[PDB]
Amino acid sequence: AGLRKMAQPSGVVEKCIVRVCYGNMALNGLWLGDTVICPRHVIASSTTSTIDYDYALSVLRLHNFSISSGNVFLGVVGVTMRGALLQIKVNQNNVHTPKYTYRTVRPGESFNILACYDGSAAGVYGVNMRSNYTIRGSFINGACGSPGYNINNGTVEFCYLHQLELGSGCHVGSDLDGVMYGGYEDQPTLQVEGASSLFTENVLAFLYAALINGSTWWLSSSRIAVDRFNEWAVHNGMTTVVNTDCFSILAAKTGVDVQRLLASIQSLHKNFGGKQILGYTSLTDEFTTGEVIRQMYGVNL
Amino acid sequence: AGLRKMAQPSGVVEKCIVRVCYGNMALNGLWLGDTVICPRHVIASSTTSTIDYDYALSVLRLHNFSISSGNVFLGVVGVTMRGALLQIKVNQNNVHTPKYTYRTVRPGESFNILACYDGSAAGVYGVNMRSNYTIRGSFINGACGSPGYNINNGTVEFCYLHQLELGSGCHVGSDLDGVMYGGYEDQPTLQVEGASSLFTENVLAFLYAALINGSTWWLSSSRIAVDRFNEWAVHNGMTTVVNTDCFSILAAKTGVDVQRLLASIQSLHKNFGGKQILGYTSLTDEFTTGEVIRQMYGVNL
Repeated sequence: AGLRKMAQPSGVVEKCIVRVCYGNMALNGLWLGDTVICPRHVIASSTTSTIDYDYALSVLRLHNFSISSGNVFLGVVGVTMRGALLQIKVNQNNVHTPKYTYRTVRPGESFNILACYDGSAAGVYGVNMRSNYTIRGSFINGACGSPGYNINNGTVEFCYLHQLELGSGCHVGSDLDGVMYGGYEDQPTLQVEGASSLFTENVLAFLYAALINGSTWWLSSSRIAVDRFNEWAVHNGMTTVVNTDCFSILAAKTGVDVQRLLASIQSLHKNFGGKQILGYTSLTDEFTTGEVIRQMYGVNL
Repeated sequence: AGLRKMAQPSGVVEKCIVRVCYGNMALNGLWLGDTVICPRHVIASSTTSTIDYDYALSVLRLHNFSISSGNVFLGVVGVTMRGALLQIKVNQNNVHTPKYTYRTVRPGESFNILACYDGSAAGVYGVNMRSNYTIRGSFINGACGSPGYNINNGTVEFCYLHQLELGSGCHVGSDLDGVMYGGYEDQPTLQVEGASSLFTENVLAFLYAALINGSTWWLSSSRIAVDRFNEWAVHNGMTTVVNTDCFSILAAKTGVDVQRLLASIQSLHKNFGGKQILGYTSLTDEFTTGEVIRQMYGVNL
């Protein structure tokens, strides 16, 4: 029973976390093999309304870098830059490097955040990439470099390195190829979050978990076809539906089709009335179909 | 910015999880030093029905215990029962045993759950102890023995060992001294759940966090005396507030007093009804004042 936004265990990722310092900057890096990865703004000036990374790199001294894993200092061999990241060759292999890949997360997808400060993990929590390519994180100053990832068995799948905070307080990172998510800039300017929509396919996922837990009071007696819901969605701040059938298992075990849930969704936005749905905004899109199926039955999506 | 129900990093605890098998039956155990601690229904009848634990115990053989830390089977030298736990002595001292301690949590306090299956960590998430000594967790079959803990500056503070799920989906565990939270029984017996009530203290903490984060639609134009609130609260499944102190810093920074928040809580109770507070269900009481101060300012108590 139960449904929790959870993280997967952080042990394997905690071992790769390092403290990178340069000039007036300190943040967190990822140490994999003999390369250390961190946000390039570690080499910026903290006082300019603007960062000239080209300048900053041109005039860089390797002996101004302070990088550590625990109390052990790693020696800087040299630096390369890619997108919003530095890739720092160091003189030591991290023996604790797990098997890993890189992936860029798509909107509506979940992953873990390991929130780091001074090169060590402080908290771990699950998030979901929003349609405006931000996440609703929890971060205070010094968090830059905090990694996001999923663990697929197996392999650590890195998807996020924490870069900045928008004016609304939601946050943005880059993938590990250095591409900023949503096209934002790694500049100290206060940038702005664009319009987002509840990710409908995840709302559906959430409803099924709720039925399965005996949350029923919201359940509509009526039903509504998929595209006719879609035309309502695009002008009601909710995303359209494409994955027809990742709900087959759920629909079958509840005997509640998708159209019925779509009807319930439409009813639920116009608000109430009653209260709880396990919790949970009543209408959250933080849970993917994969997640829900897993906490319901413990199975590879 | 941001507020997230998170977990502390689980690395130090993951290396203490083991598979505990008597026969026959299977669950998770905690391997500290040369002791394995696990729930005692591991020896109990494979589910039909009630457990005469003295009978089960008198008849027990140590070699009917297979205990695997991942790959290695541990060898059982002896066993002692404490409340609803078994403490099993083994051949070897868990090399990675952290500095630890036991503590029993009070209703309305938060801690971490490390959800284990087959003797190893699969998920981690933060919870808060409800006033009827249960927690709203996320477990499915195989989860018994999953530890709950707080990490206080290096020291792992063990406060919870998962024992059972009630008819409601509530979860019940014992402290690491074998004491069943809330007086429940580690029995396959039909069992009832006490009446709970939201911790107003925690709700306040949350609402103050919302303000600090510039979520301010929900905020009342009105005040209500603390006394008057307390009268209403006991008819509406909310705890009374009797100490104002722990909100001074927050009232300071926002300029907004608790009596104004109290009026807001009443108003939100008769629902709201359009959309989120920091991502949640208008209200939640899963956050303490300490939790909130911590994620806002990175500072304790």
